[PDB]
Amino acid sequence: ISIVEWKPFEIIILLTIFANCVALAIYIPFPEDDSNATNSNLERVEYLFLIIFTVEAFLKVIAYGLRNGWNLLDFIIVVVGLFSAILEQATKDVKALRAFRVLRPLRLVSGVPSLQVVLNSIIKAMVPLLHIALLVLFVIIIYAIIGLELFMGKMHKTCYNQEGIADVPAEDDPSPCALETGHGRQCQNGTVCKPGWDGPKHGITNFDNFAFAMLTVFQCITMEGWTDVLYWVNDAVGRDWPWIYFVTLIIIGSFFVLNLVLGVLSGEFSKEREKAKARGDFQKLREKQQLEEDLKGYLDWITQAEDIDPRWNRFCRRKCRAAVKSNVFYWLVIFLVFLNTLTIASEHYNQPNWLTEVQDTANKALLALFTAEMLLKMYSLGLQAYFVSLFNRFDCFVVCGGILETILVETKIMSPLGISVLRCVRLLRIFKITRYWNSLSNLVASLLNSVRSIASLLLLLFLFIIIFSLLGMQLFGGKFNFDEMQTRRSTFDNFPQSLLTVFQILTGEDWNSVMYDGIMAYGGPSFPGMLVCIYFIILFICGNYILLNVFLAIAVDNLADAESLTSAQKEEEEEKERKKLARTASTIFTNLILFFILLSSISLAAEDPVQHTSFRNHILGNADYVFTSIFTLEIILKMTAYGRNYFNILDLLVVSVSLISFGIQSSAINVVKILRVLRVLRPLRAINRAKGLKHVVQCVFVAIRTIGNIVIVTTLLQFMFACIGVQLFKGKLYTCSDSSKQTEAECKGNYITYKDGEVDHPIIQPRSWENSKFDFDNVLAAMMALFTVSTFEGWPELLYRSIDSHTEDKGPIYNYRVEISIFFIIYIIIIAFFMMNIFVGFVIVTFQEQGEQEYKNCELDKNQRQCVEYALKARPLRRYIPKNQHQYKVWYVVNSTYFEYLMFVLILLNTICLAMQHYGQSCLFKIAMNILNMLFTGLFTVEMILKLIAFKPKGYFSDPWNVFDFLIVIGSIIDVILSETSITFFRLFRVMRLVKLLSRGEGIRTLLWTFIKSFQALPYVALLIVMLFFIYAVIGMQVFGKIALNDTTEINRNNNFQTFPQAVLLLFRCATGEAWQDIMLACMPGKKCAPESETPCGSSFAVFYFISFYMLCAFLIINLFVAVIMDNFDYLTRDWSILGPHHLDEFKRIWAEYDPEAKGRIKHLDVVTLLRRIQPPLGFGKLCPHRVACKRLVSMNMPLNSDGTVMFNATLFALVRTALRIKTEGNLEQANEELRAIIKKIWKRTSMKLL
Ligand SMILES: CC(C)CCC[C@@H](C)[C@H]1CC[C@H]2[C@@H]3CC=C4C[C@@H](O)CC[C@]4(C)[C@H]3CC[C@]12C
Ligand SMILES: CC(C)CCC[C@@H](C)[C@H]1CC[C@H]2[C@@H]3CC=C4C[C@@H](O)CC[C@]4(C)[C@H]3CC[C@]12C
Ligand SMILES: *[C@@H]1O[C@H](CO)[C@@H](O)[C@H](O)[C@H]1NC(C)=O
Ligand SMILES: [Ca+2]
Repeated sequence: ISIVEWKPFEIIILLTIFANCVALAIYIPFPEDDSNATNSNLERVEYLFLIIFTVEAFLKVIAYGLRNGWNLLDFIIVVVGLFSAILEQATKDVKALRAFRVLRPLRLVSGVPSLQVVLNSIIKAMVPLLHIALLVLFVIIIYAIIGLELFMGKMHKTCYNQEGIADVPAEDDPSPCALETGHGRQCQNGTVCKPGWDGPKHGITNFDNFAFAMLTVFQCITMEGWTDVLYWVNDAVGRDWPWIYFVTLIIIGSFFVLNLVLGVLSGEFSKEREKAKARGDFQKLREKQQLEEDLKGYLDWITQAEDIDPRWNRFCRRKCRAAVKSNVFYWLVIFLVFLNTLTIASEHYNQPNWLTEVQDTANKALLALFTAEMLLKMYSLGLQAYFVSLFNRFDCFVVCGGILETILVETKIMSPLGISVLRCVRLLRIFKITRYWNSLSNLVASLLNSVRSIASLLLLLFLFIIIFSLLGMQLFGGKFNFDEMQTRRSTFDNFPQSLLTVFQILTGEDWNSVMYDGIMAYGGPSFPGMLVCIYFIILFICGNYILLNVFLAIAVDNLADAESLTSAQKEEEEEKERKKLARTASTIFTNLILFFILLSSISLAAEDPVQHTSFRNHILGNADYVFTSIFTLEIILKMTAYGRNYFNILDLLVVSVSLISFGIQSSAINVVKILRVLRVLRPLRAINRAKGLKHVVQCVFVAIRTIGNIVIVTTLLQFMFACIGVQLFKGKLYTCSDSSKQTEAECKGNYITYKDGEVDHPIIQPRSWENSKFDFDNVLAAMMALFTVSTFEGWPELLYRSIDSHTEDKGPIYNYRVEISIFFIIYIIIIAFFMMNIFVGFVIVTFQEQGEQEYKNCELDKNQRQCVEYALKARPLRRYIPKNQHQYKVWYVVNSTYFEYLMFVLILLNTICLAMQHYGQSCLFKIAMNILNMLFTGLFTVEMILKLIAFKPKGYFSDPWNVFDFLIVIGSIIDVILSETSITFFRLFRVMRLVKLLSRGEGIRTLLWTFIKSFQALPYVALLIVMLFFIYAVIGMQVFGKIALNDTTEINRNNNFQTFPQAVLLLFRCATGEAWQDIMLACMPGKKCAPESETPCGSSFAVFYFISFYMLCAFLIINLFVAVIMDNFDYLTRDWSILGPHHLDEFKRIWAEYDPEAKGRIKHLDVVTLLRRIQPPLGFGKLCPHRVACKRLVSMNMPLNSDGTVMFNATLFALVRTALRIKTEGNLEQANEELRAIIKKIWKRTSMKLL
């Protein structure tokens, strides 16, 4: 029967699996056992769909004898299917076994070759990202433990409305409180508050066990809701030290973790590109452009040659080609394109009559001219040369749709279809002549040439989303139905809704709000109930990983291809054209300031925001008189030395700010109020008087010059999508407070609202016709709504508000249109993913081609320079072999090999014992673990005082690791000493022993040490983000921070501008992108400000501030990331198979034990074991040392030394030159003169090394 396994069976089975997938798509879940007829038919169909697979699996086993992989997966799903069918038929378990129906499409996808190839590539790229998966696992442990020690159950009190126990009556957001003698949020006015409260968010988010605090740390690492946890641990424990946790976790675990991932991925992509460029795949596209380029001019030359004549086109063709390409024709077609985009853009909601008439009349008035232009350009270049151009076909489709829309104009449907927008791609005609437009054509060229691979990757990602949506609706289908009044729309009811929810979780936005619903639906916080968070965690991790692997591989590969194609094709432009002649022609003062200016900056930072009269703003009110005169005196001393450069103008302006703001008088409500803000230019004075700062600033400005093209393209697409969305949601996003009214006229007066859906507590509210927070009435409003969508903040609300829109000036209808989610999906895919990852890839490839473009073409490729420099900087190390007999014994006991395993397990059980402190622990449990902790302290002390007598009291302090362990130990015994009696601080050191255990491992140490040395190598890139934070903190503090701390808005006791640290925290929260739009709304003008300050408070500057800050912060962080990545790029792409510094390090570590001191004196017989202990890659394998290896080692000319006086550098260089780059005899002087040409100075230290 192994003859029907041919094509028909394969395609038949693929069709069966596809039909099974669609059957699962339809299935739809119902709350609590309900079902319609479709579910009563699909359960019948999924018996034939099981018999087919059973028949398939029955023949293969007795035909092929299960170990093929995907065959095994098919077998598991089949056997689970039969077991499920038997159980369902015999029981009248359903949840358990209908889940394998999502494993079924996996077996589907493992039938297509070029999807299996893509998955293999993804899995091969996943392998290097395992150390940076271990370090992310050993941070959510070290910080979970710390959270266990600090916030164990401290967040269980809440206001209770003293007058009876009742049930937590305190606003519609129960928040922790304190006992006054405590340090949290007092309920103040009455309302005494007592323990016995589930938790801040139903008990799912709290530091109680090692499970609820190994999820709270994960949420604060994915940055989606870390401020909400910070506030909950803030107003429950105090506001003094809860930030050193929640900011040191995100500047160590969410940026220095997202940095390594990007670096490794970029390195792997570059390495793969270099490995794939050798086959010559770039040549085919390289030869494709010229073959296409040299066709149009060949054809039109042939075309116009026929027109010159040897039937009466003596006035047609002459004014056909020389009139559509006659300059003015173009430059006026551009004018008409601008007219069309103005016509379509100049529309809003509730337009005037004249605008509606004119923008409707001009449509066809321009369409007729452009349709004529079609033909006028058609018979000029003919049909072949017209249709060959890809961009010509774009305008072809645009005009076709324009003359086509007068059929569906009868019943709107597409409305005035947003096709008139898409014509502004012909406004890039003006862009045509702009700098590097012949890379934008190359951009789309590459993105369309690699379209097959792009589509395969996108299809694999889409299949992943589909599978995790089917499983999502199987798990949480019809279970998000609680008695709570609201009807949360992030459910898993249908397939479109499940897809939208999965897409929302995949982009991170509110991924922790669906997780809480999933946990509360499957029981609650418990052992079996709180296990469904695994679904969301795996979804997030895998989705983000695949998003990176798709949208960054596409960007990096295609953009590097385009850049290389440009730099290799426009290069020959000169060598071909310019040869037109070839045929024919043939510090004290600087300190004295850098101190004063920065101290003035910190003086202007620590002011009093909210108060206009105080002592801090009087000490710092009259502080600036020493500064202002000495700052002005610098100009006076320097002015007469000359008679003007650039930064001196900035100096003049920053000093004239004080020179004028001292006086002004008169109108003391303005002008002083802008020069008060204009004092944020004092720090910028230091940019000129400090070298290196100019270097980094100029680098950033040249980066602006490089990425202006991408920025302009992104903003043009923003304008385009805003224009399409205007004709789609123009005024349809209105709603009333009462859902029973759907008209502004009807939505008036009062109506009854019931508290918490209780019919016995009616409260009168007014009726208000309120527009959405982010509407689409005009182009400008859509430009902000789409920006907020692209920031992945608040976009689900916009999606589920626009879904309910049906008609203009009418109320919403539940799920009126679900196909409108495609607009947001396409916008997120194209702008929020493609055009941002293309930005990042452009920066990465630009920084990678710069630098190493130094062209160190003194031969000596990029391994031997490092090998030679390491050979030069080398010496035998120190071993410290102890004397005095018994000291050698103690050192041997310490320096044993299997005692290290004992020392590692004594830490492994220490962390496990420490990480069991739950809440409400049995009294005996605490003391039982306390004595165990004391025993661990005793045993570790024993180890330290055993190492002291072994390594001598000197070497115990040399290695930082032993010093670090000593510091940890001595801070552990005195904790036991104070246990007889601050305390919270001293319980913490054991996590440092844990992080040492983390540090164990060669790969972890190499990666981390290299990245830290790279970060230290560039300290002038962090003093750009620091400057930005300083300037915007001061600006926002002076402008927007005077408002009252109203707990009902997004400005409260924790989020405000009323102090510099709090302003910095607010800017940090906006930088991480938590609620920046909400803070911008809260900074809108008309908010009542503090009564202590003498509703006019607020400003309209909020939009500019909170948009410019976000964009600039993103740019600066990306610049820092790319700088630190490209400083270590040499390590990132190394091909460890070839010789590397690690081999030399291990060679040195083996060699050092044979020399009591550094010296350089060796023995002659140690070579016998040296040739055996060298690694087979570095040296020789398992061959006998007394062989050709020794023969060639002695054959070469060693330096003229004694039997054993050869130095370490000489033999190391001999080994490295025999391993790689072998040369014939007589080339020793060639190496001698080469090492003095490009290599660094030897300082005449190779006198003996010459021979
Ligand atoms: C999605 C891929 C990994 C395949 C599906 C595997 C998962 C989703 C399936 C396979 C085994 C299933 C479990 C098996 C048994 C039961 C016991 C029942 O009283 C509650 C559901 C529960 C606990 C199932 C939940 C879903 C489950 C964990
Ligand atoms: C996401 C896929 C790929 C891998 C992870 C499998 C997930 C879906 C599985 C693994 C463990 C499973 C849980 C194990 C135990 C229980 C308790 C039971 O009373 C209800 C089902 C529930 C809550 C299961 C739900 C499904 C579950 C969370
Ligand atoms: C300010 O707070 C008071 C008391 O909590 C509240 O009544 C009022 O509505 C708040 N105003 C704003 C604008 O938040
Ligand atoms: Ca968010």
